[PDB]
Amino acid sequence: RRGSFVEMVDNLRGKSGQGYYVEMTVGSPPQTLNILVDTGSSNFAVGAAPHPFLHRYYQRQLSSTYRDLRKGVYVPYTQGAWAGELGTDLVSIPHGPNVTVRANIAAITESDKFFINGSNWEGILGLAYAEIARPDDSLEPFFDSLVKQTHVPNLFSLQLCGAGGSMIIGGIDHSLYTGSLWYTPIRREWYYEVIIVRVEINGQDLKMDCKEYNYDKSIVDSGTTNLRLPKKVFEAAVKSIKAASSTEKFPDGFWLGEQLVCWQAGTTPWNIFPVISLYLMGEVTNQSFRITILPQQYLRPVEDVATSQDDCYKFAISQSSTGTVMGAVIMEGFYVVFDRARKRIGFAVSACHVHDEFRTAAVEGPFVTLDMEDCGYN
Amino acid sequence: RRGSFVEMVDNLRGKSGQGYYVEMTVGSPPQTLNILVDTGSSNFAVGAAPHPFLHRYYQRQLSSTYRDLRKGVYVPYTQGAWAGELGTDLVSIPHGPNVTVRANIAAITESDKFFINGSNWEGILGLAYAEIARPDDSLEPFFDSLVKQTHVPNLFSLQLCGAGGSMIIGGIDHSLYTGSLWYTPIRREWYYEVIIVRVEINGQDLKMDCKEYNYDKSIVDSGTTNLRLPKKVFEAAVKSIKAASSTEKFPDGFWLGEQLVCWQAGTTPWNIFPVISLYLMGEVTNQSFRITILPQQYLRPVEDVATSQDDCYKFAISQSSTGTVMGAVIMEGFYVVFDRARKRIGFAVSACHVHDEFRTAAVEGPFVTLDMEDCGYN
Ligand SMILES: CCCC[C@H](N)[C@H](Cc1ccsc1)NC(=O)c1cc(NC[C@H]2C[C@@H]2C)nc(N(C)S(C)(=O)=O)c1
Ligand SMILES: CCCC[C@H](N)[C@H](Cc1ccsc1)NC(=O)c1cc(NC[C@H]2C[C@@H]2C)nc(N(C)S(C)(=O)=O)c1
Repeated sequence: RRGSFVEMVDNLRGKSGQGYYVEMTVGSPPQTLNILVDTGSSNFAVGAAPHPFLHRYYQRQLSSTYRDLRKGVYVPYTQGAWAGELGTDLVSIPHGPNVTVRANIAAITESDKFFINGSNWEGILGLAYAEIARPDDSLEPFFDSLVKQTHVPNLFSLQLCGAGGSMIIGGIDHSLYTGSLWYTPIRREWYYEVIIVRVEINGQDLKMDCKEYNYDKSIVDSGTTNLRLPKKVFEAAVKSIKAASSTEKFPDGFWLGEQLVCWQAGTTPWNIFPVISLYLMGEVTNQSFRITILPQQYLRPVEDVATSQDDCYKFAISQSSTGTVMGAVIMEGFYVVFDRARKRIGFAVSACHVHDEFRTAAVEGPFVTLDMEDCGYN
Repeated sequence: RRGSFVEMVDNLRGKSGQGYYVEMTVGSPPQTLNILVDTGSSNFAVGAAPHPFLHRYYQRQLSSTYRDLRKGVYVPYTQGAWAGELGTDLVSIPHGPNVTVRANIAAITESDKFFINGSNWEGILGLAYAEIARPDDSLEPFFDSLVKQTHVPNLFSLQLCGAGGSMIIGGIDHSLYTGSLWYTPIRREWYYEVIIVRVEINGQDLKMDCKEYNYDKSIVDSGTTNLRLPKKVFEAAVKSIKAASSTEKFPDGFWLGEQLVCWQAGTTPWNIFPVISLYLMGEVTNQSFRITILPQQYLRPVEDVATSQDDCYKFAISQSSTGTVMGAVIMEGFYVVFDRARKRIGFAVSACHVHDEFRTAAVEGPFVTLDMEDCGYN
């Protein structure tokens, strides 16, 4: 019992619906806040004024090391947006690397549908690249500052445990996964973009041109709840899923995420729902691998109706007009390694993923897939 | 409710008999250890090999940032000694300042009567000056490294709570004391040396030449349990204390610290013991102030004989042949500010000191004391 990165294990709290967060200490004297881990954006920002949904916030006048950049910043997401003021300050991650850096920080002064009631986080850590940072790519993202200012290796890994988790910074911890790690190339450094080459529902190929799977783009986003799919792919996926779970019928609104379906405590018939496999481009020509998720991943729990014996679920696969988004529900079945140094993302079966005695999430390979380059949108 | 240094409040654990300690994280990846706060020495050192009394230790091969200085180091104390190897590594204090520095660190490989069974600490943080560091004054002490490498103000304060406490680094927290802070000059920067100019037992002057009080030297040491006094002063003090507590008699060994005396749970007659006042040189010519401690300070508790209703106490004033040592039992009644920047030490009544409904520890002034300069040993 030891593990070199042991102190970083279990440093995350939260859920797929409201977000996973890590503690970060900013300023001097110390001001610790809960920050959302978001690989789908690139700005580090913290609530800096009272808000109905915030238990605490960043108080710049109390930080002797805060430096005002005299520049406003506005960041819109798929869900919500906020306005703030830019500056820099000292930042450390108590349960992360043993270093302290001066990073850019956006003080959130106003917001619309950004903070989530009961989520317990007051800020957001955009872990993606400079290309998508606001106001522009000149605002160095936090991780870039970390790598340039310290000896911390240019890599971090995430293990999101559904119904906390771990964010290993600078390395990987072997106790967080089983089996082998399979890597897919980071196609371009802006979002953590990847390429999906095949999709199966219970082993059955969806039979869509792979270009549709990445139409526009496909990204790995810890800061988005669902597995979002382009319109045409969503429709085909839902039709196949319905056909594979015909043992029981559900309203159309369920598949659209507008209706919830509940079962008596501990009675959900996981067996009636199919597994979904996403094949990703590998690191060798014409070679791919696949990650398989269970209904325990794409059917997410929602607070009991009346604190009784009722497990309510929302279909966590939804439509998108901006490409595929492999969100938290997808990541919850695996240990995901964001190997920025080698421009690749690794996947391995998570040591904490939710499963049963009949099926488990899986990462298998290799498979033979030709013309994978053509799958990408230009 | 806020307090700028609020995150540092309550960052200490421990007791006067075994020591007060703070968490410190060393190396990369993070290795957190419990470290003894010692203002009576100047070396930062941590157990680096298994030991019967250690729950954990520093593993250098696991730290990528460790740098070997290829130099041995030996440090003897009044109580115990250890041998080790010098090097440097990254060091942060989780509940201290929001910075990380590269400091000298001694890896303890062998020791004799140093570590204390059940103390829960695995290292020691020497907070005194370079002059008394080992091997010599060229080995920069931790706090000096902190001040030179960061913007942290050159000052720290201690509130030791007897039967944890707080170590505020870079400032003072007003919630830790009541009344005013009175300062005494740091005579010379090696140990935290001060000058005692008068001593009273229940308001009665001990009537000894003040040179005897600082014969050799007088220091403030958070890493020593008792109030240690030069032989002649100890003898006079004990004689006066005995006379002032004549309502009940105790064996000679008690006053020598060789015998313990116990009372039924919650029955100790604190009222029969006198208060002790130490007058310290002030910051203005011919002006002094005094700190007064209660028997609750100089009579320290010792683990119940058989986990029952018996409060056992050991007389915490003892003899010394190396000058006066104002140890933890003395500090426990006050908030002590080690103002290195202004070469002075402040004292204020602690918001946590142990007292009763009849008496309280006190810090009062000013008083008129002539020829205080002559009190110091040359
Ligand atoms: C331009 C793209 C921005 C992508 C960033 N990842 C941004 C970060 C953010 C903003 C507000 S909370 C988190 N995320 C979202 O916009 C975002 C957050 C969440 N659900 C809340 C997420 C915390 C839990 C993981 N859900 C969605 N969906 C559309 S969903 C229901 O999953 O189909 C989108
Ligand atoms: C050359 C002077 C060195 C002074 C350093 N402060 C050094 C640090 C240290 C070493 C081993 S444990 C702590 N302290 C001691 O030598 C030391 C530690 C403790 N008791 C244990 C102390 C932790 C509790 C406060 N007691 C004493 N006394 C003689 S006593 C019973 O109070 O009369 C001395």
